Amino acid sequence: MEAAHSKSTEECLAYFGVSETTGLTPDQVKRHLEKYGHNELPAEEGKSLWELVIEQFEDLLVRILLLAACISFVLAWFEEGEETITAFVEPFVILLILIANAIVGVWQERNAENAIEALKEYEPEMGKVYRADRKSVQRIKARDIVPGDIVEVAVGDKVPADIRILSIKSTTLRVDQSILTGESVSVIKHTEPVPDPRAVNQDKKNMLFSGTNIAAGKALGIVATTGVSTEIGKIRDQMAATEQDKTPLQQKLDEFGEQLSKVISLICVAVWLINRGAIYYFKIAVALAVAAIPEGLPAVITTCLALGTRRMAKKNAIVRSLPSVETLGCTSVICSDKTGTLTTNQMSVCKMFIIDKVDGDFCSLNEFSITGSTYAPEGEVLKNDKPIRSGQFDGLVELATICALCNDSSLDFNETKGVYEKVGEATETALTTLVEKMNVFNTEVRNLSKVERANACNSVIRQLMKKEFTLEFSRDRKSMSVYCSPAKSSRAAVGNKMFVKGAPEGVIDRCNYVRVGTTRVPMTGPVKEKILSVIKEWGTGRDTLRCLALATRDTPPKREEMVLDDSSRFMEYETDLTFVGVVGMLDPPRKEVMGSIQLCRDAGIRVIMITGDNKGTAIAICRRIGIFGENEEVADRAYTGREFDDLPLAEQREACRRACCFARVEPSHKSKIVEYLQSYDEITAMTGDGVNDAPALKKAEIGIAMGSGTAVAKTASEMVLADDNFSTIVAAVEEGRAIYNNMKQFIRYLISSNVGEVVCIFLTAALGLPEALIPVQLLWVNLVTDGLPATALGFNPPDLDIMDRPPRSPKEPLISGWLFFRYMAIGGYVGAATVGAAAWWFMYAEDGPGVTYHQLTHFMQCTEDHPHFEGLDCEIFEAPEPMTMALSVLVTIEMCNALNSLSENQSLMRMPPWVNIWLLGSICLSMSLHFLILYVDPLPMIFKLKALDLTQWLMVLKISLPVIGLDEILKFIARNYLEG
Ligand SMILES: CC(=O)C1=C(O)N2[C@H](C1=O)[C@H]1c3c[nH]c4cccc(c34)C[C@H]1C2(C)C
Ligand SMILES: [Mg+2]
Ligand code: NA
Repeated sequence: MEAAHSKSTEECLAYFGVSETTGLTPDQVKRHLEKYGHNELPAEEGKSLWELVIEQFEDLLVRILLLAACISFVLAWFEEGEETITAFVEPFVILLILIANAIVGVWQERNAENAIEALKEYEPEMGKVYRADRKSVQRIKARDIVPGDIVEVAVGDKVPADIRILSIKSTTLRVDQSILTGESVSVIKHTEPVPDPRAVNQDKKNMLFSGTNIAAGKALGIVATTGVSTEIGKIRDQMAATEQDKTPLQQKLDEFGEQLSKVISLICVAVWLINRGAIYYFKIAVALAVAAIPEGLPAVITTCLALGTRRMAKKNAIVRSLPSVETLGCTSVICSDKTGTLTTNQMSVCKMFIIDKVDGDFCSLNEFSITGSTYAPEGEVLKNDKPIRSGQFDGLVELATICALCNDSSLDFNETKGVYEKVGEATETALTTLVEKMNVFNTEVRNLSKVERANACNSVIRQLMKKEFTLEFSRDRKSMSVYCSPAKSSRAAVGNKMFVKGAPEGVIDRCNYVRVGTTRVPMTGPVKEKILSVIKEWGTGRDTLRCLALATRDTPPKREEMVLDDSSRFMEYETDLTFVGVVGMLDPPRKEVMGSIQLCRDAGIRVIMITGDNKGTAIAICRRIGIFGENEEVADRAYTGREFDDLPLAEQREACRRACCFARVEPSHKSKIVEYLQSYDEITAMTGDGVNDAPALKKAEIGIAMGSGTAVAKTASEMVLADDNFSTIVAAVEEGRAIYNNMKQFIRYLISSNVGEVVCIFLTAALGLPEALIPVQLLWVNLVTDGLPATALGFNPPDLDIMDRPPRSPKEPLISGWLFFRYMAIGGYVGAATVGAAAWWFMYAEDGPGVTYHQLTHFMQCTEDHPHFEGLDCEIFEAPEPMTMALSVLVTIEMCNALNSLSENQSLMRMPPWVNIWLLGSICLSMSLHFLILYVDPLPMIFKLKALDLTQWLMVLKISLPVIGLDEILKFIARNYLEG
């Protein structure tokens, strides 16, 4: 049944044709079970590290290396009757590299624990129904509940399905809807229809929502919807939105990988358009692929990311997904939940007042303030910002007495967590904490164990008066009371009191006196007017507190005369009251939240509050934390979920750009707001702690959960602030930007090597030259000998002005303009210095001089034309030395390039090459690995190399060194005649 909240109880009963007193027949159940299915959310699996690996080869860049590996495997099989001992190394290294990258890519996006499994934790396994075949309440599996049957819920129950309330059997039914609202405050349900067909969960006080729980009361209802058609079902559908997405940097990478693939298959149409019977293509096409691809990038990327995570862990931020450690770096909008995120989610009494003195039209109040933002009994009472003893004011003694006695909650020290927690409602525990701070009888608490300290002062008060019974809360009275007698008195004794608490208006009207110290005087208009004026100010400004009036009936009726089983009589028992005091409470901001907001603003980041709580307290908090100015007007800048649902699509979309405060919202509203923000192509984050935050946390580019929040929120996030420090979000942005800067410079360095290896192989094929470099070599170059210095570049002490500019545009490309022209040209000098030396050992070299008129081009004719312009041998092109001189030049050039990459524009004259010790130590590790291929006996075979002379290396150290000057020329023109 749709819109059950908008219908009446009989209308709902009619709709399914059941009686409140027999329920469905097993016939009706079978039919409904068939038509609607079972009462449960479908599980979401999460794929396996098989088809996750399969999805690794799913992109074009590695689709190239897999195709190439097969062609390389064909080349390794059809080997001549020569070096067949280890010619398969080429294809088998590539194939290992692919699987090695495949495993590295999956592992960084970790965590097998499911968000939906955590969500089904809110499904009860058992439910309670009245069905036709039995008189007594049946207890069946919750998954067998069907729309239409009569369900019963009571104290401590998880609600089994979305239910329309039929009759409430207690004086009140109190509900905890925090999974839909993020607020623990118990909600007071009724049975009257809620006409508005677009009412929001908070407005549907005649409904029970599945997965929520019963704080107090007993109720009977009819099931409206089950399974996936519930409010928690909506949350679930948005968790299954596994529409495979990636971070803004990964997309830039994927796009860069797609631009790089349209280079390889563009040089193949270039190579082909220069000229069995074609083994020359499938030999050099493989060399083109291996060359262009900077394989090992993942390794050096992963590492950069890995050290960011590990660095972030020391700041108490746990990054559940490696790439996300950078995301906040380029975030323009941070959406944030309020309760438990921006605030502590610990209701606190921050102000209170009693009457000072009364005189005709003059009335003055003793106002006090109370510090402490937690449930811990630590804090102090101040008058005019100076400390006082609460026990000196008799009115505060009664204030505490009322708060301690008119209370069904208490405080508990959790020894495993080392913190104080509530037991019962937050608003009542605030009263418990208040009473322990006040300590109005000067009980000695300094030396109590923390567990005894929790309720010490409340216990003292409980020793003085015996609570005989509570006139529980009722809707028509908006207040509650407790009937108490002086302990150590007889049933008959006078001195009984009623202690009342409730909504200021109603309570105050039922007062005929005001307490002054231990005296009492008539309530008058001027006195009432004074009281009401401060209650009004306290609950509307930037205070906007929640105020309770506290009163006592000095002469309550005799127990006997009071009829307890009839609550409509409770109001009149609570009359002829004496006003005592007011308390004002709010759930307070975390102390570091304000600072964090300002620093984000300074980094050009927007902060938006999206909360299930109410607009008035949403706005007040926004002012406290700096999202709004204290006096700034916000009519068009703050909205409720329902106001938002009234705006047409375009207006809603614009609202997300204009507004900063969204209140009384539903889980879907949060993801909708994030969705809109993303339609302006803004990189947006979400911060939260509740189940109601999950949808939004998932849809964001990065979801950030609070350490002390819910498991659902945590499993939907990529980052958890274990200690609940909002400051860490600022530090996260800094680290995130440092990461992007690192990648920006080590991609330049590696691709520089890559473009050089491409041009080299484009010349040893268009100039018909002898094989300059081989695939087998390049794989060791790009993964091991180039990877190390690239990984060493990540040990850069970050820029000191990285947090002062705004976030980079999403459309801003990794490398473009001058940087392309830069590495593109360096990739040309390398592509000609490796070709040069490989040809130079064949000409101007004494250890094998060929025809020095460029007649090296013809290697086509060895035994084919030996009587031609020859002079000597045949097996001299496949010599190790040309490849050795080509390799050693490639390697040595990049070692300078590594020293060149220490700065983007500052010269090595102005920035010493001994800044990074990890880089220098990496060049040694590169060298001692490069010379390890030469001297170590079994290695020089596969990589076909041989060590050189003192002069041989001196020609290397003369064709590589003048790369510094080439880059220096690019540095001068950039820093001067370009910009700056
Ligand atoms: C099998 C496997 O998991 C993978 C790989 O083995 N890789 C990456 C890759 O995803 C490849 C890649 C995708 N997009 C880009 C952009 C830039 C560079 C690269 C890539 C290198 C590719 C490689 C080989 C590192
Ligand atoms: Mg919250
Ligand atoms: Na996401």
